[PDB]
Amino acid sequence: AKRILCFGDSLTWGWVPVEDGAPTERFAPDVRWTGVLAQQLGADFEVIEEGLSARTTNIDDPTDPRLNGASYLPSCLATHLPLDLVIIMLGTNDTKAYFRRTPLDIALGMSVLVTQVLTSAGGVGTTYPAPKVLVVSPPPLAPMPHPWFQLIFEGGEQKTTELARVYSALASFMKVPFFDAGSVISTDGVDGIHFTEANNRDLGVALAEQVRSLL
Amino acid sequence: AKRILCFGDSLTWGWVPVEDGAPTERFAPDVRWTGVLAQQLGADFEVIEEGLSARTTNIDDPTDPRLNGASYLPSCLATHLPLDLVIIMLGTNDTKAYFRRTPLDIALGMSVLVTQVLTSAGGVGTTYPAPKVLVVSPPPLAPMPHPWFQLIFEGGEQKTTELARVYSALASFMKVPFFDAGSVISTDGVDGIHFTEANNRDLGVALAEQVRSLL
Amino acid sequence: AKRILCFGDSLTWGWVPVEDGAPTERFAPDVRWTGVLAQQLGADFEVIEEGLSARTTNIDDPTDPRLNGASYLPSCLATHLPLDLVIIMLGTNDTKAYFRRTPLDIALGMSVLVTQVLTSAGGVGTTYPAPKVLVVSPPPLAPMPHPWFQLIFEGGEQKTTELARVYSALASFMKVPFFDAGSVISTDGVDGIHFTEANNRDLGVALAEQVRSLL
Amino acid sequence: AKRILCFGDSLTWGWVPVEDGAPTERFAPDVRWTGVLAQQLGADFEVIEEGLSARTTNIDDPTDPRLNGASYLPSCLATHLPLDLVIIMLGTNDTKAYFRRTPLDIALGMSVLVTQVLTSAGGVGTTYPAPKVLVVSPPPLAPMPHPWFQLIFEGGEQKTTELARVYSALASFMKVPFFDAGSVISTDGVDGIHFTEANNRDLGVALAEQVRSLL
Amino acid sequence: AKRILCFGDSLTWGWVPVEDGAPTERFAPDVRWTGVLAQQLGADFEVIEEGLSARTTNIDDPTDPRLNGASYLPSCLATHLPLDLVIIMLGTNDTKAYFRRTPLDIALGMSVLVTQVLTSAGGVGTTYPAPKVLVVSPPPLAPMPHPWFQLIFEGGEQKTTELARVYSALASFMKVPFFDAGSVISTDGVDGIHFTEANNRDLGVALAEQVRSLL
Amino acid sequence: AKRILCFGDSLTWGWVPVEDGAPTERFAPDVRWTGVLAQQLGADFEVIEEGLSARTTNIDDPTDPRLNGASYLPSCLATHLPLDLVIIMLGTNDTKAYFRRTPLDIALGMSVLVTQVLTSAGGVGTTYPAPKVLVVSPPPLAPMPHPWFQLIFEGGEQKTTELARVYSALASFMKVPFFDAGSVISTDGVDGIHFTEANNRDLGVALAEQVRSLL
Amino acid sequence: AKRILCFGDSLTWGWVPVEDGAPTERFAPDVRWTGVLAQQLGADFEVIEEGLSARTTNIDDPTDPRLNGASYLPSCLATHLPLDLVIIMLGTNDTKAYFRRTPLDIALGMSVLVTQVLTSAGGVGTTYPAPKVLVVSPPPLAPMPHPWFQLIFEGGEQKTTELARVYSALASFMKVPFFDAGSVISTDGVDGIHFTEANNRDLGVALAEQVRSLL
Amino acid sequence: AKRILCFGDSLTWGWVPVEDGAPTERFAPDVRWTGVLAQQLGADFEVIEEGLSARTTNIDDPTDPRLNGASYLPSCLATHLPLDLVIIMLGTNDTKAYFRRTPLDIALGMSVLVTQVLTSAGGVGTTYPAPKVLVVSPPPLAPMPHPWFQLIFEGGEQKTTELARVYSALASFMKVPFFDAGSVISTDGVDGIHFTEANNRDLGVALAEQVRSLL
Repeated sequence: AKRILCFGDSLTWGWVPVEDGAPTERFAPDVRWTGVLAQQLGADFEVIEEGLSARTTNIDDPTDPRLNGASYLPSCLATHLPLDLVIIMLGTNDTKAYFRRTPLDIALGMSVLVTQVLTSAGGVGTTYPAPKVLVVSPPPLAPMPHPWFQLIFEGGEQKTTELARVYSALASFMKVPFFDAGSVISTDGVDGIHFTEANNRDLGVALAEQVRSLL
Repeated sequence: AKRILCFGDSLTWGWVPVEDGAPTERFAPDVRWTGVLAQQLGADFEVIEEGLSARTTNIDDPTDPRLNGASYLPSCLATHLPLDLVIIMLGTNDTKAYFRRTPLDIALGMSVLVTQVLTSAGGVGTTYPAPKVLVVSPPPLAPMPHPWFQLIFEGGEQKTTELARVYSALASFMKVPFFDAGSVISTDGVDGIHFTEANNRDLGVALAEQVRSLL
Repeated sequence: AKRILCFGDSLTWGWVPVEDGAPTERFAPDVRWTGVLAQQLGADFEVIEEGLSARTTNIDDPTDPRLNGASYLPSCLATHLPLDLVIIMLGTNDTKAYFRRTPLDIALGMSVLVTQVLTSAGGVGTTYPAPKVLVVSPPPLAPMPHPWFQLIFEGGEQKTTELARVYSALASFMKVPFFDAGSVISTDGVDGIHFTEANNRDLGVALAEQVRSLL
Repeated sequence: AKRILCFGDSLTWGWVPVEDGAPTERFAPDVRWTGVLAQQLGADFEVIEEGLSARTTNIDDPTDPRLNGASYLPSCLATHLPLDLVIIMLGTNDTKAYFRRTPLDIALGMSVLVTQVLTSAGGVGTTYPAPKVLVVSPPPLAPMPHPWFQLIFEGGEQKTTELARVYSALASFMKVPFFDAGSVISTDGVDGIHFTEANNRDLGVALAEQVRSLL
Repeated sequence: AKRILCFGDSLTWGWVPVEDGAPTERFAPDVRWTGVLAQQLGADFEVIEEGLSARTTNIDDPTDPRLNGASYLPSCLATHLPLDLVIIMLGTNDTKAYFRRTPLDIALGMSVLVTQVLTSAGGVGTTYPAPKVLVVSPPPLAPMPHPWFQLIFEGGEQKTTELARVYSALASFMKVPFFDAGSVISTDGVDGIHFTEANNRDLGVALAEQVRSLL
Repeated sequence: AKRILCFGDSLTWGWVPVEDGAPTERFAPDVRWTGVLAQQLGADFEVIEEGLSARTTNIDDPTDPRLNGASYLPSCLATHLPLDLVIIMLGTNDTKAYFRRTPLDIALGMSVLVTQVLTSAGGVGTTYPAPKVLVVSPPPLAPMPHPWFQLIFEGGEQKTTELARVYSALASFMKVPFFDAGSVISTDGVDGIHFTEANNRDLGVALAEQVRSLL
Repeated sequence: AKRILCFGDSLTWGWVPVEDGAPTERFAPDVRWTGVLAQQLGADFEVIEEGLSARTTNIDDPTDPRLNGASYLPSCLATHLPLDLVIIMLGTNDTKAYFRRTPLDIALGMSVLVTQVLTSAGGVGTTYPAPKVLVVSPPPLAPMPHPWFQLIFEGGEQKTTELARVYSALASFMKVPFFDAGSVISTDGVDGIHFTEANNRDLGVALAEQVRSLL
Repeated sequence: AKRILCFGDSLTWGWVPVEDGAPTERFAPDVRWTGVLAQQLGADFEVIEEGLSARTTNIDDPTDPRLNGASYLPSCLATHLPLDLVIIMLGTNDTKAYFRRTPLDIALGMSVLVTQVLTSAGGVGTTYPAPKVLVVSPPPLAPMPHPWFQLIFEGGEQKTTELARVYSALASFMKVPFFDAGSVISTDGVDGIHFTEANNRDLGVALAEQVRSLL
C-alpha cells in the first residue's frame, strides 16, 4: 500500500466540538476525516494518523511542552518509513493571541516542517526515499461562544484567513503541492474552531482526490 | 477496539539484520512482532507502531537529535488517546559504549517513560483515562561480526543481560506489569543486535497473551 | 482535618501597607486573612500558608529569582500532601509594568498553576489524591502615593480590573471553582496595593464560606 | 512564638516505611518527628514542616524536577519570615548511586543551603533578621530488602556513615550549629531507609532540646 | 582610611571626548573626577576606580561581553572588602537605542546593583560589613556631532532626562542615598556624551561633599 | 600574492536570479563578481570566496542554522591566514521581515564582524597580522515578482536604502574603509534581489579599484 | 572542473613544525599537501582549502570557540557548492588529554561530519547534488620534545594509532570511501605532531590517486 | 607611572590564615605582598589589587557564582587600561577536590587568562596597547589542620606541586614570562593554604625585581 502520514493538530486528531469548550472526546475512526480519507482511498493506500490537539508548526506553547510540531516531526518520519506522502495541516494554533505570530511567521514554521519532510530520506539506517509532502491550509476560524476560546484566539480568525495565501506562496517557492482545506469546508463546529461530521467527510473526500493525484 | 501502543526502537520498528551492518529495510507488516501481535489479538484490538531505530530511553544521542524516547513519548501518548495499554521495550541502545550508562541508569530512563504513561490521563483537553503500561526488557545482545557494531556496543551485551533484573525491580517498585522478552527469545539476528523472523513471531505470540491478560 | 493550601503573594503573606513603601512586617497570625480563614473554619480544617511577597504566576522577576509561582508550586504540593484544596490568589504582580503582560498572559500563567494542582495526585511515592483548586482573582489595585510603586505598577490597575473576567473564563473552561476577591473587598491599604485589617477580615470570612461549599 | 522551619526530605515529611518499597502514606501529625518536636516545645514555639520526599541538597534529580533543595529554599525562607531557626536534615538522597556524589560533594550542597539561610535577612521587603541554622546529618542507611531500593542506593550506606563527619567539619568551619541525628537513632524502618515510629519520637525529643538550647 | 568604590562607565573611567568619536585615551589621574574626588577628600579616604567604558546596569551588550555591570559587581565588591561606600553612576549606556529600555527598565537594573551592595556583607570568608551605597544619576546627554553616536543613542537624551526622577524614586523606596550628577554639571564634552575637564572637577568636588556627609 | 577574503551572502556566492524564485545555480566562476574581481586584479592578488546564500550579519535564521555570519567568520579568518584584506558585504538578509531588525541593528551586526577581523591577528598559533577590512553596503533591493520573496522581504527594500548611511557612519567611527555597492550598480536581477551578469561585472570592476587603493 | 573540498586541521592548513612549539607559519601553497594535490590533479580539478589549526571533529575546545569542525562544516558545504568530493582528515586534536575521548568517541564525531556531507544536497536553494566523501585517518602522532605539547597530547599517540581501525569500521558501515594517511606517511615533523615537506608531498600524491579513483 | 595589575585569589587579596579556618580579615596594605611590591617599586610604578578569595582560573565554583577568574578578567583589563603588566597568580583553588581537575586542566585555564591579556589591546574604544603578562605558579599547599580545609583540598597538595612545571611549559610555549612563587617561598600559614607575613614580604621583594626586569 502507498502510505500517507497525516500530521496535524486537533483538526487531524478529530476533536469533537462542545459548547462548554472542553473537555471532549475523539470522533469515531470512520467519522474523523483521516478515517474518511482511508475509506475513500481503499486498500491500495494506508493512512497513518499523527494529529495532536493544540499542536503548532514550530513554536513551543508556554502551557504545554508537547505542542511543537517541528520538535516531533523528524522522529515521527523516521518512525514510519517507508512513507509515500505526508499531509501537513497546521497553523491554526499558531494564531493564538499569546504567540504574537503573523501569517509570515506561521508560513516560516510550516517551511521548517516541509524541509524536514524533504530531507527525511533514509531515516535511521534505511534505504528508503523521502516521501512527498502536501501543505494544507486549515479553514478560517469562526465566532466562538466560549469566553476562554474567544480570549486565546483573539485576532486568530483574521490571521487564519491569510494562511491559504501565505502557504500557497511558500509551496510555490519550495516547489511542493498545496491544498486549501478552506476551499472545500467552513469551520462549522459549535465552538468555532473544530469540525462537524460533515466538515470531516467533505475534507476526507477532497483529500482522497488530492492523494490520488499526487501518487 | 482496545488500543495498544508499542513504543520502541529498531526491534519494534522491525530492522532487518544484515551482514554489512547497514543500511536495511523494515520487516513486512505481518512479520515484525507488532504485526504478529495484531494478527494474534484480532479485531477486538488495534496495535499502534511507534518504533524508532536507535531510540534510547531518555538520553540524547550526540549523532542524531531524533532518538530520546522521553522527549517524544508524552506527545505520542496525547496523539493516540484513547489508549488502553502502552508496551515499552527500550534500553538496548542505552547500552552503547558512548552513553557510559549502567543498567541502573537505563532503568531510571525507563522509569521516566513509565511515569509519562501513568500521568498521561486526559492528554490535551480529553476525558480519557491513562492507559496501562507494560515494561519489557529486551533480550540480551549477542556477538557482533561487524566491527562498527562491535565498537559502538562494546560492553553492551553485559549490560543487556542485567535489564530483566533491574526492570523487574523497577516495575515491582512502581507496581506496574513487567515482561521479559528474553524469557521467550534470544537475539538471533546475524548482526548480534536485531531479530530474526522467528524471534519476531515468538515475541508477538507471547505479548499477545500478555495483552489479553492485562485488559 | 481537611487541609487547605493558600498559595499566593504579599496579599497572602500578609504584607503591612506603609506610607514609605517598604520595608515592612507581617500582619499578626490572627489578623492576616489566612488566619481569619482558619479561625472561621474551625478545627475540622487546617490552613497552610504559602504566600511569598512579589510572587508571579509563572514569570521570572529580573530583580529576584525567588518569585516564579510555577517554579515552586509542584514541589510545594508534594511537600504538603495530603491536601484537600488549594486556593491560588496570584496575578497582581504580573501586572507590573516591566513584565509587559496582558490579562490573557496572566490567565495563561494561572492556567499553568491550576494544571499543576490538577496533575498533582500521588506526589512523590504516595497513595494520596489531587486536591481541588480554587482560582481567586485579586481585587483591583488602587492609587499609589509612593513614586516607586507608581512606576513599577504603571498600567497595573487597569490590568487588575480585567483579572476577574479572564480568570472566570479560564476556570469555566477548565471546569474548576472561581471566586473574585474584588467582589468582597477593595484594596484599601495606604500604599494602594496591600490590605488593611478589615480587608483581611472580610476576605477571610468570604473564603471560609467558599471552602465549606467546596469541601 | 519562636518560629522553627524544618527543611528536609522523606525523613522530615514522614514517609512510612513499607515492605513493598512504595507507595506509602504520611506518619500522623503527632507521630512524625516534626510533630513530636512541636509537642515537646509547646506553645512558645511554632514548627513549620517543609519536608519533600526524594529531595536532595542541591542536585537536580533526572527523574523528577521537584527535588533540588537549593532551588526551593530561598523562596521558602522568604515565604515564612519571620523565622528564628531553620533545621536542615538533607543528604540521604544525594547518596543514591546515580548522583555519583562523594560525601564532600554532599557537604558542599549542604553549604549552599546554609549560606542561603545566613544570607536570608529581610526576605522580600521586610525588616526581619535572618534565622539561625542547625545543620543535621541524617542517620546512616541500613540494608534494604527491596531490590529497587538496593539498586538506587548502591554505595549509599557507606556514604551516609561519613555525613556526620563532613557536616560537622563544614558547620565548624562556617561557625554554625551542628547536630547528628545518628547520635540518637539508627535507621530502623523495614525498608532500610525510613524511620520507625520510635525513630521519629527519639529524634523529636532530641531536637526539642537542641531548639531550646539555640534560642 | 575610609574606602570608596566608584563603580561606573566611561564617565567614571575618564573617557576623553573627541570630535571623531573614537578611539581615545583616559583623562589624567588628577583630572578625571575620581582623582579630583580623592584629592578633595584627602588622606582620611581612599578611592578605588572601577569604571568600564560602555558598561550598562545589568544588560548584556550584543557587541561586547564585558559590559554587564551586575555580572561584575558582586566579584568586584568581594575583591575590595573592606569597603565603606560604593558610588554607582550608571544608566547612560542603557539608553542606547538598541537596548530598547525605558527609564523604569534602567532603574530596575540599578536596583539590582544596589541590592548586590546591600547584601555584600562578609564577601568570601570575611568578618567585614557591607558598605553603604550612593545611587548617582548621570547628567543628561547632549547633541552629538558624530553620526555613529547619533545612531546608537537615538532616543537616549530624552531617557537620560528621566533618570534623576526614577533613581530618586527607587532610592527613596530602598532607603539608600541618592545624588543627581545633573544637578551640578551638564554634559559638555564635544561628543555630547562625555565630560570636559571642568565637568570632572565640578563633579568630583560635589561628590566629596556627598561622601563626607554619608561617612 | 596579496590575499583577499570575500565574505558575504548569495550576492557573493553568485546566486542566479530566476523568475520562479528558487531553486537555482551559481554564476560561472568568471562571471560572478568575485571572479571578475580576481581577473581585474591579476596575478599579484588572490581572491578567496566565502559567500553563503541567506547569510546574515550576526543573527540566527529560525529556518536554517547555517546562516549567522558572526558564528562562522572567526573560524574562517584563522583558516585562511595569511590574509591582507577582508571584504564584507552583508546585511541584505537582515532586512527580511521575520528578523524585525532596524538599520541600526544591522549596522551593529556588521560592527561585530569588523571587530572579528580587526582582532584576528595570529589566528591559531601563527605570527601573521590581522588583515584590513572593507565594509560594503549592498545595493538596495528592488520589486519582487515572486509572492514568497515579497512576503519574506516585506519592508526590506526601505531598510536596504539606509544601509549605505548607517555603514558609512559605523566605518567612520571604527576608522575602517567603506564602499557602497549601490553607488555603482542597482539590483537588476529578475527576482528583485540578486545580480545580473552586468551587475556582477560592474561591481567586480569597482571593487578591484578599491582593493588596489587599500593595498 | 571537479571541485574537491579539503576539510581539516593544522595538517590540512599546513602548520610548519618548529622546535619551540609555537608560533609558526604556513607551508607554501605548492608545498602543503593540498597544493601538491592540486598540482597532481591538474586543471580538470579545483581544490578548496578549509584547514583550521586545532580543529576537532565535533567537540568544543574550552580554550578557543573556533575549533568545533561540525559547527562549521554545514555552512562550509553550502558556501562551496557545487562540490564533487569532500576529503575529511580530522581526529588528531580530539586525542588531546583534556578532551578525555576514546577512539570510539572520535569516530562518532567523524560520523557526524560524514552525515553532514551525505545530507548536504541542494545547500541553500540550489539544484546541486551532495558531494562524495572520503574519510581519512591522520597518521599516528610521534614523541614530542616540547613539554607543553607532551602535556596536552598525553595519551594521544596511543589513541591516534587506533583511528585507522575505527574510521575504517565507520566508513565500511556507512558505505563511504576510506583512506588511511598513515598507510603512506608517518608523522615526521620535529614537534611529533605536524608534517615535514616530504610528508606533505607523499600525502598529496597518494590522495591525487584517490580523488581520480572516486570521480 | 607604569601600571601593574595583580590578578589573583586569596593569596593576592591577602587572606590572614587562622586556626579555625574562617572567617578572617585582610593583611594590612603594607603587609600583603601587593603592598610590599608597591613599596619596593616606588613612585615610578602603580600597583592595582584585583585579588578575590576562592577565585579559580576559569571554572565556576558551584557554591559561589563570583569565582571564575576568566569571567571577570577581560572586563577588569578594560577597566584599568592603560596597563603595562598583568601578574597572574591563580590555580590553587582549581586543585580543590570537587573540581576534579588535573594540573593540565589548570594550566589550560591559565592559558585562557594569558590569552585574554595578550588580546586586550584597545579595551573599549582606546588607543592603548596590550600589557605584558607574567604567569606565576603559586607555592605548593601544605598539610591543613582544619578538617573542612583538609576535605575540600583532598589531593590538592599533590596537584600544586606540579603547577610550576605545567605553567613553565605553558609560558614557554606561549612565549610569555613565567615566575614560580614557590622558588622563593613555601606555604607557611597555619592553615596550610595561606601566607604568613614573611611569605608576603619575600614574594613582594622577588616580584619587584621581576617587574623592573620586564618593563
